[PDB]
Amino acid sequence: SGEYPTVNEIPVGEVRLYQIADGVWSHIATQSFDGAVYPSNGLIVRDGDELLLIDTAWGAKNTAALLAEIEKQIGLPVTRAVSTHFHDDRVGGVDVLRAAGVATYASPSTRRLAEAEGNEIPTHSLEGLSSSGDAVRFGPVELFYPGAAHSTDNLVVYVPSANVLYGGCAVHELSSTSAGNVADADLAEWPTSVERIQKHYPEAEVVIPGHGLPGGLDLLQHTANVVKAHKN
Ligand SMILES: C[C@@H](c1cccc2c(-c3ccc(CS(C)(=O)=O)c(F)c3)c(C(=O)O)[nH]c12)N1CC(CN2CC(C)(N)C2)OC1=O
Ligand SMILES: [Zn+2]
Ligand SMILES: [Zn+2]
Repeated sequence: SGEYPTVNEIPVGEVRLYQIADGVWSHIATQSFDGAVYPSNGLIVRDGDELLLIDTAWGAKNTAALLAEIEKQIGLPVTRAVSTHFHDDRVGGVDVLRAAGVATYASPSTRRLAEAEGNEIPTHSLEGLSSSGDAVRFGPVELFYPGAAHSTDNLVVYVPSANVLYGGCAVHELSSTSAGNVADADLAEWPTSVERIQKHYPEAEVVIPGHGLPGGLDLLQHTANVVKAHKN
């Protein structure tokens, strides 16, 4: 009823949307992994009379429910999707998207890692993002590669019209104690990549993590703090 949704407010197999700003929503879904339940976020950005989707809802059935919730709450067609790294919470559901007519995109690094690991593979390669600090425009957003952090391929997304910074899994929520799933992370490089984000987007008003509650710019410094602590 207005609060940011958690696993405890999202019915089973369900997706919820949350209005972040004019023409900007996050999507929230729940998934089980190795016997524990986790929330995860993605982004929806209005693109004229179409929508740009950032990240799947972590699974085929969750992503089908995401498309149904978008039709219910927004009613504009999702025409393109970007996955911000290769893990299942970002690409799981790309096959559903592709079969619904959505053009799916990711960096060549993400596509290679997804293919190697047996995850679903976005169709189109996003060039111009292979060097740390690189940025490219994609519809109503800017895509930014900050360097290795949560994964070597992780991208962040900025919505300039609303100063919304979607950090993906390279950014953690304020309540977080540890650095999440670090299986593919570069803990030594992560603080430097977060510094790049801070330097590039100092006017960000809302910061959205890959999992958990959005907040302000404080999420960036907090993420660096928890990552250095985990590393130590
Ligand atoms: C599918 C993904 C995955 C699954 C389950 C949980 C997470 C979490 C996570 C965990 C805890 C917290 C609370 S907290 C910050 O601690 O307070 C949290 F907010 C996020 C993250 C993340 O943090 O982004 N990602 C997760 N996976 C899988 C994976 C394993 N790897 C792939 C392989 C073969 N390549 C082996 O690595 C990954 O990221
Ligand atoms: Zn991940
Ligand atoms: Zn994640």
